[PDB]
Amino acid sequence: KETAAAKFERQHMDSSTSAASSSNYCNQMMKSRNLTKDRAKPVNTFVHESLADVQAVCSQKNVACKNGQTNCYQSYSTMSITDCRETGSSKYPNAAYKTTQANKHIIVACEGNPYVPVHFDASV
Repeated sequence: KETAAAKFERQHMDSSTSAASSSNYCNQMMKSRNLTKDRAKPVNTFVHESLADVQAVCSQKNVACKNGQTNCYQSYSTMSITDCRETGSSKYPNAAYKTTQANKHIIVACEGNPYVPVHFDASV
């Protein structure tokens, strides 16, 4: 089965591009990352930074997670991200996603050894 670190890379990492190219980016990526198979994941965020830069956030600002967990870290600088959200009219399997590109700090929960990101908590 998939490890938590590998699942985080598959669902959130997109270092091949510097930002969402078009409004079809989310439809494209949600499908090729396997996030619309048993159902469509309604919300997902992609980070357009190198994997080393995203793993480095686990040694940056330690903050509380949205669920009260204390293993979340906020990046010191902003990062290029793309928010993919299902529209009120998306019907599985024909999942329609709105793509919103932005520059913000990311907040991730880190775990294990090596200490790496395993959950995307939010962005600010």
